Amino acid sequence: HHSSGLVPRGSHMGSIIDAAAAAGPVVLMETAFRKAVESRQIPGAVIMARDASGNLNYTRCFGARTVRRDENNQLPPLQVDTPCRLAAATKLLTTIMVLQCMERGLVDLDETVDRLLPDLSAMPVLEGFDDAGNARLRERRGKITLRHLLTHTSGLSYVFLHPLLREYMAQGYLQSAEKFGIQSRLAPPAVNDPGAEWIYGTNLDWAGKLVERATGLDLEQYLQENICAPLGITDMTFKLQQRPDMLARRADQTHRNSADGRLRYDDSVYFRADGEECFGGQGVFSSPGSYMKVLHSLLKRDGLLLQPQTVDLMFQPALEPRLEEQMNQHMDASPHINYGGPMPMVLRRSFGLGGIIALEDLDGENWRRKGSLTFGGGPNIVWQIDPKAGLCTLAFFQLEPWNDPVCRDLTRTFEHAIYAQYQQ
Ligand SMILES: C[C@H]1C=C2C=C[C@H](C)[C@H](CC[C@@H](O)C[C@@H](O)CC(=O)O)[C@H]2[C@@H](O)C1
Repeated sequence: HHSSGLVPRGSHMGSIIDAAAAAGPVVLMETAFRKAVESRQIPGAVIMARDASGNLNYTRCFGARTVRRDENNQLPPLQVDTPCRLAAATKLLTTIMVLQCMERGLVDLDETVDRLLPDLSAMPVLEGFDDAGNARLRERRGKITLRHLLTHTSGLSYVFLHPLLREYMAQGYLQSAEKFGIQSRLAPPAVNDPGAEWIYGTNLDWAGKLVERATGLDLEQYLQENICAPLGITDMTFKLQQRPDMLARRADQTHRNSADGRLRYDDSVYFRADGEECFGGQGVFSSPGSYMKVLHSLLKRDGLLLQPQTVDLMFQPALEPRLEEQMNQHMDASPHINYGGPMPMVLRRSFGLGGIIALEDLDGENWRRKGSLTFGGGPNIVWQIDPKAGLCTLAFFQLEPWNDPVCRDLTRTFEHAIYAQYQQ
């Protein structure tokens, strides 16, 4: 029988295997993250999941915030409070700032942009190039509204994505615009008329300008007063170079080389120069912890950033049938871009305000539900908010390029496990 004064534990091999039950989905998933760091497939990752009740408050950090060894020859850890490059995960923040302007009566979503953005309204549409080889520009048909900007239906694209714009740069129309190695996000012409199609573009850079002009504040100040302050965030900024405490702790960017699949240090412009102006499309540096505070507040509908009914607006399908059909066609045919990250390659989607909306359950009752909102950022950052499931999640890496198979697979494994164990 048992030893006097001591707790009755397992006393031989058979009864020690029994005393602890088998490994659940979350434990197994954590092992997969640890192995991916151990085998040098990723530098590191932070994964986080929350529900509204507080019963789910899960944060795990794996690996390093860089591939460069520090002053003690160690690889410093990626932490929940490590300042990271958000890239397009900034777009959700800028969307929130716009909606706050709407709430305070500074703007109307269906108002034309001409009043606050006459510089955008004046820009032509690039229709193509004649056989002579010169640019064929024309006047826009219809007006861009704020809701066009928030839903990426304005006609704006990104130079690095659209062939017409790539040829536009090639012909030498966009050389004088850039500063400190970062491209002038505002110079290129539009490639369609507003309302014509869903096109991923510089819409939130323009929406950020609109906020600055409507409020009389620069985006950094507006961010601090209206997103950071009410959530107690002190770690979220457009102006990393002016925050020496964040600078000393920041993640380095890592890039996976096409050839040998090896990880290398990525010495890119965004970490050694702020520029002068805040870009609402891609400019924010923040910790995963601070970002989760935003997601969680939206999930809770706690009124700290926006009124519950304004938040509900973000999750409503914004596109009419023709646009919804065209967006789905484009996304299904573009797995090389993969806007939806871990989501199935073929899925019925729409766009809300702030991200892609799933119009059907991803896998019945096993994973994300209809009505869930999602987007991401370049360095394999993925966020989602799932009101019907009562969960929000984020997977933060600092690894380019976007849509890295190892990161996507780990992200899927993380979400699947959390849903399997904790979705209510
Ligand atoms: C929401 C997702 C949509 C995207 C659409 C097209 C691209 C692949 C995005 C990532 C581009 C990024 O990894 C590289 C670019 O920033 C390079 C450049 O701007 O010169 C991606 C990310 O923004 C995340």
